Amino acid sequence: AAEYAVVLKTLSNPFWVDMKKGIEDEAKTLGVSVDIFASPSEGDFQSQLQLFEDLSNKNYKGIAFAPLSSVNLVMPVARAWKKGIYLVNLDEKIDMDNLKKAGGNVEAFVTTDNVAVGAKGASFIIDKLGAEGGEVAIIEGKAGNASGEARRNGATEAFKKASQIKLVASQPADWDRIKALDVATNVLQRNPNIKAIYCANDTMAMGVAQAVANAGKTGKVLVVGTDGIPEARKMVEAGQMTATVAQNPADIGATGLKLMVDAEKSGKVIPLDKAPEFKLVDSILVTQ
Ligand SMILES: OC[C@H]1O[C@@H](O)[C@H](O)[C@H](O)[C@@H]1O
Ligand SMILES: [Zn+2]
Repeated sequence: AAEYAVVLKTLSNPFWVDMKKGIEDEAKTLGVSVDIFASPSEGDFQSQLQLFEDLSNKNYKGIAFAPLSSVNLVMPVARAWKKGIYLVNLDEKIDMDNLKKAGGNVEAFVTTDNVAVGAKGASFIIDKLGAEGGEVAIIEGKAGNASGEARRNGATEAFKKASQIKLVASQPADWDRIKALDVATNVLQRNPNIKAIYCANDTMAMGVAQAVANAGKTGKVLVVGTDGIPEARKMVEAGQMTATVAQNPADIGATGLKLMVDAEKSGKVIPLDKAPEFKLVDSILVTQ
């Protein structure tokens, strides 16, 4: 096997496509051989565990990964840490209590500050709704995923500080476009006076926009996404989405690879009771 392996969520989402490119570019800068893989879809928890196990069973020196769920890679990651594989968690926080209970750790975790992402999206909505405020909803990612949970907490905490805002719904749409359209339809049905919906990612935000359109409410219901994927940036320019909190997956990926290579130079994996190296990549609100 090459020196390093990378496990991304799914290349069917531009966020992960850009993270692969960032890693590829960084690999050339560092001089390292990297094999980059991804599961076929967001719901492939089991096959991602198998993918991780297959790479962990090869002799890569390090494996950088973004788990599809907080817990689906706890067991294989613990196993890999025990084998002395230098592990870096990209983007989506593996459940660290669960991992410590399974006897492993990760050298580092590189991600966006996801609480700030949800606070930016909510703060923008609050601003746009102005003095009168109104009812708002959050369309979360997969419940329990650290990335979505942080965005949810950041947005919820911001909305709770603004009394003119009424959070009427907070539901998971599992990073899925179809599911988000369905969840937004139901939310719009139950609370037809809703004025804005923060979505924990662009894949979901796009489907939420279609629900809003079906309801004859485009522009009357703000829709804010997260990631800054190409189609969502286009929708934001065209008024189909109000805004998106853009991330820089290329730098998450490059920075994670660099942390992994750096860790390998130490010659031992991180101790179980040492906090992983932590690095945050900025986000930025993208509006019309
Ligand atoms: O794969 C779904 C999503 O996972 C999150 O952890 C990433 O930060 C991006 O929001 C991505 O779109
Ligand atoms: Zn080899």
